[PDB]
Amino acid sequence: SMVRVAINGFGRIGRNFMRCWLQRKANSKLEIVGINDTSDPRTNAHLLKYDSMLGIFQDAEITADDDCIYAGGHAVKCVSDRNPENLPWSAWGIDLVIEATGVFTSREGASKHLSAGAKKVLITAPGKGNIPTYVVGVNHHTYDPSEDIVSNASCTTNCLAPIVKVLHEAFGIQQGMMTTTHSYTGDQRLLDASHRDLRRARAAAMNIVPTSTGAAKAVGLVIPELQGKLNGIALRVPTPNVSVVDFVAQVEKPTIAEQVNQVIKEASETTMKGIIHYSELELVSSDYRGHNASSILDASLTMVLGGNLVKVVAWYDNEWGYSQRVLDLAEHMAAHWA
Amino acid sequence: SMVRVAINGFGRIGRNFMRCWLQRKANSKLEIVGINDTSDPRTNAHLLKYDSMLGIFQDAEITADDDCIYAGGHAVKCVSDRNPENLPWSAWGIDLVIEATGVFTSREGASKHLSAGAKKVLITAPGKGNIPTYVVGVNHHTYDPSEDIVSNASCTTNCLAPIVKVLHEAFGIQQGMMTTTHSYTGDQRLLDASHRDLRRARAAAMNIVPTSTGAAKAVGLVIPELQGKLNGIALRVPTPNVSVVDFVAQVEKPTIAEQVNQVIKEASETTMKGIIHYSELELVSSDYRGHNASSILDASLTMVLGGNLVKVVAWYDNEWGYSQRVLDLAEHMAAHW
Amino acid sequence: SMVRVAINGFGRIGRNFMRCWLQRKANSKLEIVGINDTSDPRTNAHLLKYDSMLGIFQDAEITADDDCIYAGGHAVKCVSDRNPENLPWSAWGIDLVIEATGVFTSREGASKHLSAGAKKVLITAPGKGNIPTYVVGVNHHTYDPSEDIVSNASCTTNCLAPIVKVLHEAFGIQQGMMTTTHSYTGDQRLLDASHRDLRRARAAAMNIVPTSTGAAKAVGLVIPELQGKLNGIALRVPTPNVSVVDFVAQVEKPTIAEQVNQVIKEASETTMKGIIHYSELELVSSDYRGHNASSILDASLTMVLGGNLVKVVAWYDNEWGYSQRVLDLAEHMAAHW
Amino acid sequence: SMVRVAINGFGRIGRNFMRCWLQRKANSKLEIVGINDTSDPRTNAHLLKYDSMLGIFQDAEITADDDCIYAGGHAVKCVSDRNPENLPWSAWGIDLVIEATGVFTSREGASKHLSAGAKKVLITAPGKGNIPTYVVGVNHHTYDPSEDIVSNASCTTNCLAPIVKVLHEAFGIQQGMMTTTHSYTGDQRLLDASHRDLRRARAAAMNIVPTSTGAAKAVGLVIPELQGKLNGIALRVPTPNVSVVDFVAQVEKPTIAEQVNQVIKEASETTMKGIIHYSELELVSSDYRGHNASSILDASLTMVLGGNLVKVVAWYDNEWGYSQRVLDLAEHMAAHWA
Ligand SMILES: NC(=O)c1ccc[n+]([C@@H]2O[C@H](COP(=O)([O-])OP(=O)(O)OC[C@H]3O[C@@H](n4cnc5c(N)ncnc54)[C@H](O)[C@@H]3O)[C@@H](O)[C@H]2O)c1
Ligand SMILES: NC(=O)c1ccc[n+]([C@@H]2O[C@H](COP(=O)([O-])OP(=O)(O)OC[C@H]3O[C@@H](n4cnc5c(N)ncnc54)[C@H](O)[C@@H]3O)[C@@H](O)[C@H]2O)c1
Ligand SMILES: NC(=O)c1ccc[n+]([C@@H]2O[C@H](COP(=O)([O-])OP(=O)(O)OC[C@H]3O[C@@H](n4cnc5c(N)ncnc54)[C@H](O)[C@@H]3O)[C@@H](O)[C@H]2O)c1
Ligand SMILES: NC(=O)c1ccc[n+]([C@@H]2O[C@H](COP(=O)([O-])OP(=O)(O)OC[C@H]3O[C@@H](n4cnc5c(N)ncnc54)[C@H](O)[C@@H]3O)[C@@H](O)[C@H]2O)c1
Repeated sequence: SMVRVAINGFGRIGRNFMRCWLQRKANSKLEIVGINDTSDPRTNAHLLKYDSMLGIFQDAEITADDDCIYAGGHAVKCVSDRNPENLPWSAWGIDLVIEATGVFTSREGASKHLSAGAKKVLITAPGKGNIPTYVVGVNHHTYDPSEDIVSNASCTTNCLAPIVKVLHEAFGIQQGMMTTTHSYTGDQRLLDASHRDLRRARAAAMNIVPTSTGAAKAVGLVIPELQGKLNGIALRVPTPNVSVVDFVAQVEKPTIAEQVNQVIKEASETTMKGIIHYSELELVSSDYRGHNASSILDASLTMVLGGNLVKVVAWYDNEWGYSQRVLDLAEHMAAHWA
Repeated sequence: SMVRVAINGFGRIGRNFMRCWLQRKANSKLEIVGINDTSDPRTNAHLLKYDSMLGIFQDAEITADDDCIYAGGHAVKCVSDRNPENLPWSAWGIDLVIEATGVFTSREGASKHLSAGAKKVLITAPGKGNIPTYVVGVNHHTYDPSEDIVSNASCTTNCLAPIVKVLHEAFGIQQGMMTTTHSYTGDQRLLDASHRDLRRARAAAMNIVPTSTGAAKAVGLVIPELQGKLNGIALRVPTPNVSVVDFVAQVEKPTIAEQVNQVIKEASETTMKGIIHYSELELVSSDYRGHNASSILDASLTMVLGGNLVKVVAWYDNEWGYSQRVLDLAEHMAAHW
Repeated sequence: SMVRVAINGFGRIGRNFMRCWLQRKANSKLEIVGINDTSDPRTNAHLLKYDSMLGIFQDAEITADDDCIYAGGHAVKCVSDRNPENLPWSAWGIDLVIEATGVFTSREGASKHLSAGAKKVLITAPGKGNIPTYVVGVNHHTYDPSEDIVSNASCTTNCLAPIVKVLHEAFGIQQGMMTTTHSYTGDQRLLDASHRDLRRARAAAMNIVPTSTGAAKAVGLVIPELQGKLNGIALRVPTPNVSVVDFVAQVEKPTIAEQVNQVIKEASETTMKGIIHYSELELVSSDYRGHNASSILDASLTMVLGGNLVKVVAWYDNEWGYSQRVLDLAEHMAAHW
Repeated sequence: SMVRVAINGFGRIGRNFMRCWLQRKANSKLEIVGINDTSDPRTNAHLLKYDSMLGIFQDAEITADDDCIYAGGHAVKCVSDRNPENLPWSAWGIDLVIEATGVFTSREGASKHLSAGAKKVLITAPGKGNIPTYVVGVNHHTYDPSEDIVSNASCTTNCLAPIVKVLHEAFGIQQGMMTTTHSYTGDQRLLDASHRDLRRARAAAMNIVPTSTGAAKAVGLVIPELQGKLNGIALRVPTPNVSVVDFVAQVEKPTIAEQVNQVIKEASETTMKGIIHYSELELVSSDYRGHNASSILDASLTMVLGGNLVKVVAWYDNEWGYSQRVLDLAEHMAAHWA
């Protein structure tokens, strides 16, 4: 029967994950039964229903009272405690925690859910220290059922890794540089304010803001042959969702743009179906809102020089497309549960 | 003889105040000697110098070490403690604390700076409970030197009150409604997230966000005859700075637009000089960045119906113009200490 | 028996109207058979389908060739001529032209479609000179079948008029002031550039831009008792769609907020059903995208002072909601042809 | 004595060029004596003074009447005719026309100023057909005084070329890929509307909008050895000014990031002084508003992989920094006038 899931942190990814699940609920081995977050159920039900990015939730009615959120008559219990050791995970029979607060990404932090009584934790971010990292359609079939804490990597990693995997197998990637032009996120400031990163301190909707990203090194964890071969940066720009990666590879087998495109297109129809989408259309970021693929290759931006320098460009919905992946990873753990 | 000032909360208002003071430093009875804020001096020196709104600070070099910010060789001591009772105000000889955190606006909260040793507190926001409230050019000459905690009201109140005072004296305001179309502030969320106010919870740069404001009631505290006669709302919109108030008054003496304009123009040249500016130009918000006035009356938007229903519209730089007024209030307290 | 419609100007309103019609196509007495626009059918089919505001059109497939757009197998003929006298309206048997270019709003301009052979014109904007003006749910039942050129007013007028009509009938409006805080439109510039209006010349997504509006005077054309009693302004702000009107009325019968709210709620359930929606929710602009009502009253912002000064605030999707009303006006003309 | 200049097209670049000149007026061999534009002098004086990006012009008073704009008592004559053959260039003794309309970039278009009586034209954009192209600090000393029509290339080309020139000379560029994350410009639409380019048709302040750029191929015109070796794209994003280029080169001489940085820094102090600025600061786009350099290298984003794959990142103020270059090219033509 059902794997009982709790969401810790009812943020952009927490609530996108909940909306993904509510739309895939008839096929699922998961049942979302609890939420912990720093605010109350009435606030959270309001935000779950009224989303500036996704619009008004249509499929089912959403209400709340002092201790539950109700979404189509399914009652989701709510609690509010910043310290996960205190959570009622044993009492609610929680099997799997979706860890989406952004502050419990190390094994020591995420373990406190295990102390509270949960059996497994899926971190919706890169892990700190050695937490196994999975990207669906790249390495998720290597999942080991005895693992109690996993990571679903970052949005950028989920866009980049499948593309790198297709190219590496067809051409042999020797080295690779990435830049993601990425929507701002809640980690940045609305107006100039203190932050650990002096660039992220700056008014996010007024600026182009460079920042580091672990996505390119993290690709080497999910494609171990490429460990150390990729590097990259991010530019945060004044859009609220939808991001784009630009990837430039030095490859071994000499090629041209038409063949790079053909190889990706062929993978998008077969081995990476549902993960990579191949687009020949002349679209912009708003058109990819709500797209279910991890990466949408923009085929007419592909270019190659001298045989060996290859550039591809791919879109991703960093909230929604990532949340669909978290749900897929979760369903996969549910189907291989021990 | 210099009044020693500490800034508590080195945010948009705290740092705007500091820049205002650094530019008026030769005339001043204040000396900023300390800052308390939740982050460190290097971060704060970087933010003081590199401002998305004001630009790069030009006049003087700004550096920092582990415990000071240096702004043109003037050393400003820094500490970092969330609880103001712990602050070293007696040890630094602090006379006046500029309370700019947004979280110590009641008397009980602001009094903790007095417990820590400061002699007076100027809150950069409306006071909760009865804290005397001053708007420079409206009632600051009623300031009483024995008051230990005061409020400089909100940016919106500083824009609205002087205009109300001029109109009330010329025409007799019986009732009035305000809407401010206001730049977003740090109090709102960048992307939809939890907040006390369900509207402020929503992505600030993507939405028009209505929200309540006490600015219209607060005008009744600084013009006591109008207590209970005014009300209003705010609309937060996707600009980072510069705001506009739209005020509709029911007045006693019948009038027309040209006369309403003339009365405010006259006050802008005499009693409200430096507080109200009168503009006949067709300008937009970005042209008011850095403006020193509390209100800039946009004269061609003035309209009157039926003699008695009067609408005026006025701009304000909610960060800079307000901070100039905090500095003026502070210099006034300094002069009457 | 179908009324054959051509769209002149396939802009934001033209394409919103087309999408509105494609979704209400089974109930309709209209058939859209032609489009004239300054660009070509492939470009226009791409823009019809891929909309930054409405999203990707889902219901039906949309394709194009050199001379038609196809939307669910329905073929819409396309031509491209700036001068409406040259248009092939007799050759296409056009009954009704939806005039959405923004440049043929006088009778002389709109009459050129009649010269070209159309039998009637519905202008998607206020008329210049005396063109009969209709607001659905306020005066559309006064439409006279012999009129050959009509106006559906502006988005702001469609939001304001129904609320004014309800309030006037319950309390007696003596005078009223409006400000609309309005999304930018294609009429403004992306970056500072030449324009007839020096304010609209300025970068629209960086500024609050005041501008005049005839919406408040135009309410007097559709509620003739209020002619000359209303005035207002607009503030354009950096959102791409969804607008809000703030209306302050001086009324004859003394009242309070709860009663003003109740009267509008009651009208929203009966006489203004589908035209005014009454909302008690704490929502922001992006939540009103796609709303079908002409006005959405935001009930908790309602305030009253002194019995007689009443403020209400109402939302409108200026592209979609307005286009639903153009379609309703058109269906009404169709039913009375 | 003075070269008499007219500005055709009083747009973002036309008015930025005018403000650059008003601030460098005491040193100059140019005198701006006329403007042609599609609107009137009162509108244009208003826009010259009140700028959403540059702020209120401070140095001098600016007024207008029916036929002049006055800027500090200097009277600039104004006319308004879309067709440059009709312009009064002989009657005003115009030597040099700054062609900033964006619509007269071919030799046939720009020549009509010569028919009207001007002696030379400087196009503030890439030329169409063979118009000599100059980038100050890369090839402007090759200027030939007998040329009657020239191009000052694009903003992106002025940022990229000097950097490519420094790298090519130190490491030998074999191939190179560029992406510019670029502020929107007046060429894009405010809300979705018809455009020759289906991506630029889309609401510029709401979208990330890919688009082609000739900047990378144009580098091969100013550095002829690299002709055919560079390619690239642009992403337009919702900021109104300030842009960033990300350049990834395959080089011949193996290197590391510290040495790439050192070479650029050394050029910024010597041969490219005033053209390339080397920044070690953690800044964002708004901080580079008004910067006079063509390219500001963001040194801590530099990275190298495998010796031969080099990535650098540089900022530019696409309006102001480009306009300073146009003024420099003009002053250079003035000092070598025939
Ligand atoms: N584009 C994206 O937004 C994106 C994509 C992929 C991964 N991620 C990652 O997902 C995680 C969450 O990101 P987000 O964008 O939802 O941020 P967010 O700030 O919207 O969500 C964080 C939520 O957790 C709550 N929270 C914080 N501390 C808590 C605690 N101690 N206990 C309970 N709740 C707490 C916050 O109030 C908020 O509701 C981060 O790790 C982020 O790196 C984000
Ligand atoms: N337009 C405006 O921004 C504006 C105008 C007028 C008045 N105000 C008022 O000024 C005050 C601050 O506004 P802001 O816009 O500067 O906010 P902000 O968040 O930018 O500034 C608050 C600063 O204080 C710090 N802080 C928070 N808690 C603290 C504590 N316990 N101890 C020390 N520092 C702490 C924050 O880290 C930040 O540096 C508020 O009362 C606000 O309502 C703001
Ligand atoms: N919020 C709104 O957008 C809104 C709301 C209500 C009413 N309106 C009114 O609707 C009308 C159009 O507004 P819009 O926002 O759709 O503008 P828009 O610029 O998007 O649309 C105008 C369309 O007509 C085309 N056009 C221009 N001249 C033409 C000609 N001579 N012949 C054929 N086509 C021509 C343009 O190329 C464009 O496709 C205006 O009268 C406007 O005031 C707009
Ligand atoms: N970032 C930038 O803005 C940038 C940087 C480098 C180069 N450029 C290039 O500079 C040129 C102008 O760009 P811009 O951003 O100033 O655009 P813009 O639209 O602001 O300026 C064009 C000006 O010329 C006017 N105009 C158009 N046709 C005309 C005609 N036939 N006669 C007279 N005036 C006419 C327009 O009204 C406008 O004032 C373009 O060629 C552009 O590619 C732009």
